Amino acid sequence: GGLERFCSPGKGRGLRALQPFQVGDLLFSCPAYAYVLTVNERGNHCEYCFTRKEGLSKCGRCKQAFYCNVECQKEDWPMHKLECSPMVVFGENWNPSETVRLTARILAKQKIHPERTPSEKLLAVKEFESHLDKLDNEKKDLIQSDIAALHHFYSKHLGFPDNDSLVVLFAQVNCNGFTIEDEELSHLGSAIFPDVALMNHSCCPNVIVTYKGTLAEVRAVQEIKPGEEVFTSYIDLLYPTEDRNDRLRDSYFFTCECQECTTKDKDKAKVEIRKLSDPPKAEAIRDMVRYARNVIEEFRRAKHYKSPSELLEICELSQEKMSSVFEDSNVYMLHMMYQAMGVCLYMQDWEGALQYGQKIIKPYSKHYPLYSLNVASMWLKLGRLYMGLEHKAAGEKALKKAIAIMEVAHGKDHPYISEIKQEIESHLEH
Ligand SMILES: Nc1ncnc2c1ncn2[C@@H]1O[C@H](CSCC[C@H](N)C(=O)O)[C@@H](O)[C@H]1O
Ligand SMILES: [Zn+2]
Ligand SMILES: [Zn+2]
Ligand SMILES: [Zn+2]
Repeated sequence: GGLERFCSPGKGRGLRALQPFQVGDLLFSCPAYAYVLTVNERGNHCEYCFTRKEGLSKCGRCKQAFYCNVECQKEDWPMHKLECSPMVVFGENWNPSETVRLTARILAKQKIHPERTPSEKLLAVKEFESHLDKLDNEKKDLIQSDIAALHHFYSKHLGFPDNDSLVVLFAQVNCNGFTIEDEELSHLGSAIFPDVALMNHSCCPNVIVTYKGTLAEVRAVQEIKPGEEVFTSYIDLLYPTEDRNDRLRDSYFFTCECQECTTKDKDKAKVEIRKLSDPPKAEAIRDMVRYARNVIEEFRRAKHYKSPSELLEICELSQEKMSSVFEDSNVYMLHMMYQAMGVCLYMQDWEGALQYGQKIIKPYSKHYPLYSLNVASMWLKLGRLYMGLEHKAAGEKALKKAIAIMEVAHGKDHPYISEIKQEIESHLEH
């Protein structure tokens, strides 16, 4: 559109604006080059168009793929053929990672479509940065076993290029891949959007990437002047600059140097220390931060095998131990609270979930930017929890605060905004 590919010094390739864009303006949308629905969302969402419905039909062989109707099934078949039969043959042992699943889809799409797609207008998949020189042995070994898994499960319908070519491609996916989220930032699947991948990172982004099914769309969250580069955020903005740049060095191989990262303006309020008699020493804070970043990692591993009680305990005991130094507005406090809310939501313990939600909504607003999907998503969860617990007045308020951010982020007309407005109306009469 009114945009340009250029060389951003120290940032590689980037997107710059040829015209002014106001807050909420659509920069462009980009269709998905390749995409997959997560194993867990099978049945809830159409495998093809990513539409959440309760009346889906399944395949007459695998029974593991679900579609709106015949039309969605035929259109998805070239991609689904890759698994339908292997899911029957390997049955119990069918466990390729979502990266493998996605990479398969890319390789299939390259074979049936060697020419530049309408998804690669400025950046091509084959032009993706790979950072092969910066990868340690661990990552190279992960990639290697990804290749074997792909050979294992996908040999019956795909023809593989040489090993060294797949190494490049897998590195490209880990560096340019997108995850698709729904309203409540729930993980729907993985996808490639080559044109959106062109945008660089700021922890002060001027755009937001949103989704309308399998279509990605990019809207301005700040006034963009002609000549300015267009930035999204690759990461969750809640965390301190060090926690942020730790993730950026490890997954994308750079240190961010935007205004936020250079001045650390919001770092103090994020790691809020309890103001009290005998102010905790720099050593006791350094210890608790390490404990926090540590227990977060512990929890991430635990939530894949531990029971809800065990996970609730982790959240409770860590909250307790951190309480001695950290306020409730502290980011590491919010995290464990947010996790505990996840486990309450799993256990149909709606009242519990709501309490955690109330205790984390305000600090969220202070820590995130004004237009932030995390905030809107939290508002939405609160709105539906309130609304289901007979709190219609607080529910509507929370739902309207969601719409306020989403109108700018998703666009006034987004099917998500229709749903929310419809959830509001379902409780009133006029
Ligand atoms: N704020 C930033 N500072 C430096 N490099 C960045 C950056 N944001 C993104 N990058 C670089 O861009 C990659 C993400 S893909 C973005 C397109 C990329 N600039 C390209 O030339 O193809 C990252 O791996 C990183 O190397
Ligand atoms: Zn469909
Ligand atoms: Zn099938
Ligand atoms: Zn930054």
